[PDB]
Amino acid sequence: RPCYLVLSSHDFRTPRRANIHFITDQLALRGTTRFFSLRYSRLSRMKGDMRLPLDDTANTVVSHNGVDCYLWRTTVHPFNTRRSWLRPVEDAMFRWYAAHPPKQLLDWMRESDVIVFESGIAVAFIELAKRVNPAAKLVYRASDGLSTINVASYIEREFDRVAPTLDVIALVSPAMAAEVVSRDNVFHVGHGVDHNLDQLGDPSPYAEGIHAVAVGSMLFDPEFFVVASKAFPQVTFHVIGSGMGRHPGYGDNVIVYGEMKHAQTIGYIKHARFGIAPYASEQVPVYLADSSMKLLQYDFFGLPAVCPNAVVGPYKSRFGYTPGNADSVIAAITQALEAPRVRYRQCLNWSDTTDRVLDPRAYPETRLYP
Ligand SMILES: O=c1ccn([C@@H]2O[C@H](COP(=O)(O)OP(=O)(O)O)[C@@H](O)[C@H]2O)c(=O)[nH]1
Repeated sequence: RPCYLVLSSHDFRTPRRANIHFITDQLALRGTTRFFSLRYSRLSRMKGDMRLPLDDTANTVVSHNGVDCYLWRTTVHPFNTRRSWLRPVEDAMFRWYAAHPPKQLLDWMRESDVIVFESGIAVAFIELAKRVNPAAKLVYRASDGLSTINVASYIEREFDRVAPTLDVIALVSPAMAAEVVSRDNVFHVGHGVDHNLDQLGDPSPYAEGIHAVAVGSMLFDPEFFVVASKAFPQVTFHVIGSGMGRHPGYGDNVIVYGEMKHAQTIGYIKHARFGIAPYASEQVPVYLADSSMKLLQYDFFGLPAVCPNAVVGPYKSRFGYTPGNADSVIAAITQALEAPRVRYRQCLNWSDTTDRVLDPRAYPETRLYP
């Protein structure tokens, strides 16, 4: 119809939408779309899974925004124990998990024309997909490098083993290609933006003054704002969906917002003087410069950005600092305040991105290899 199946450790029903959600929306426009949510177990209650609100729907198909969703809940799920001595039990758990898919996965695999595997646990199901439906186009979407999200050795090995057999390896960033053991099926397809951004970004949420925006909780560093708010009393810092509340070190020029619907964030981005990607750590992959969603959204608007030096990457209008280093935070902001707004980055919309995720060979510029 084309029929799509997405395998991911996300669930489609989560309010926090990631890249795979935006792709899945596009898929849902193109045909019947299923989103099979992995790495969820009774153990998932021990540490604190964001999909727990969905638990009473586990192991059943739920429709959500035109997508058939299934949160697979096993008793235990396989994971990186991060103990090299536990690797043989890890491998056993992974093999077991992969050997016991629910019939619902098998049926959906069979019904699909296209199966999209997100980087991560979905790797464990690539071989299975090929056995169930060798006609399905198998599309790996590398939202992350495997080693960065620190998958179990099993997943890395399995990915290396099956990578050549994928129809598509769609890397968010060319920087991910070094750890992908395949070539001819490896493509660059960065994150999309909504087709709509410029419309969403009006009207302005801001009154007079200088407004800085940060959106998102990834590695959120409150210390950035502690320093920045003190150093720039004339700047209002709009801290949206940081995943935490009003840190006691924030000055009064910091406005802390709860989670905001993506569409509503856009005005705050479009009309800001500069944006901030306050990653607490520089222990981040080189690709984060490319794969950062907030930074892409700032870039869409040409919004000058302040971010750690490690995610400035190959980009203009990004002013790097060292986390924990007040002077560098201050120096970066001073620069971002004076930076012109220029749309340097070409940002395909989600539909055009999905086109390329699905059929990168039709868009030969996506090729990462001869
Ligand atoms: O309240 C919020 C916070 C997050 N975001 C969006 O969530 C995405 C991912 O944020 P995150 O910090 O997790 O990742 P990053 O942008 O740094 O990759 C970005 O598109 C933000 O626009 C949002 O729409 N509302």
